[PDB]
Amino acid sequence: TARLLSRSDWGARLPKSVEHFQGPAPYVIIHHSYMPAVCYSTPDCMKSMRDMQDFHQLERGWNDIGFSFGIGGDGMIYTGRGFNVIGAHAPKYNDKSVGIVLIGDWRTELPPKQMLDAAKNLIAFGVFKGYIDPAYKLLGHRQVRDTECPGGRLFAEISSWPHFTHINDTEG
Ligand code: NA
Ligand SMILES: [Zn+2]
Repeated sequence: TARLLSRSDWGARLPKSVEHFQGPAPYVIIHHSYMPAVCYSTPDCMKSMRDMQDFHQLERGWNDIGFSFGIGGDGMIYTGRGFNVIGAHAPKYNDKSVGIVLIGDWRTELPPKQMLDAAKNLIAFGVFKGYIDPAYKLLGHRQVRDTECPGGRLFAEISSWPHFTHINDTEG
């Protein structure tokens, strides 16, 4: 069922400015939104994308929604900054990652399968198109900053995905 929806599809405001990075992204960073909560209908998930964009641009002074892509509980994928655009989601990785937010609070609940499938399909499509390195490393936000994101339950889930790794597997 899953589709990639454009920025115009969810009624996004324009970015203030767009900065690019070059070549395939060597990292994929997974997030949860926490608030907004899980969205089951496409109207609610489009509103949730606008709510995050509004928080980021109009409360935090950012150029755009900080994420590359969002995933709704409708099983749809929502274009954020998109591929090869510098994000504002993961310090030290914003110019070398795809930042994917699974809308909701995933501290204790597992996202519904359609969200997990959509995230994996987005990554697979990014590798197919050459936007994501075929040897990408998969991380949760909590591995690169002092945060709970993407929630303990979703963290345990992504720990079972292909390409998951720990930064401290390499010494030095
Ligand atoms: Na920004
Ligand atoms: Zn995060």
